[PDB]
Amino acid sequence: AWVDQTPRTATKETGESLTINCVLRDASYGLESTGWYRTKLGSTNEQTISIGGRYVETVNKGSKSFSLRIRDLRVEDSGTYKCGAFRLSEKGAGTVLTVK
Repeated sequence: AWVDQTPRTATKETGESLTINCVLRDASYGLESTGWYRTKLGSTNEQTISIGGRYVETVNKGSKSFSLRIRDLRVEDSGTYKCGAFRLSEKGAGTVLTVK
């Protein structure tokens, strides 16, 4: 299978928002758990994102689509975002977000 993450690059600016879009492709099973991971520009440590507030996730299992809008972008938010589809992860290749 694979996850189809989009866009592969977003240089947004501060105050703006970002919607990353994932879809579970060519997979015989449906969509179950989902998950997002920042890698803060600075470190190699990939860290789970905890959905709430500025980050708002929308899941359409059925179309195997899921999505994260990050509202009110800060400079602190620049980094590489990956989504995860679980039933074994399988992960999109990420969005290199660059802010301000």
